[PDB]
Amino acid sequence: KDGYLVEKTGCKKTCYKLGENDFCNRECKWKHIGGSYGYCYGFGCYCEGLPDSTQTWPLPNKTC
Repeated sequence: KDGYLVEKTGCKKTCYKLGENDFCNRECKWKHIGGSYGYCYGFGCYCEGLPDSTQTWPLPNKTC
């Protein structure tokens, strides 16, 4: 259960803070709450612990 965060257009969310990136925690802790771990990895928001039911990048076959 590990994916990235999407956006209105579906574009991921690059960040300038690797590791425990609160900015990613507050952004990941938005829709749904099943998520348990939200940190950045590779200059990108990454959430871990949320089932596919939640929203996560890459979005469906339709890119951003």
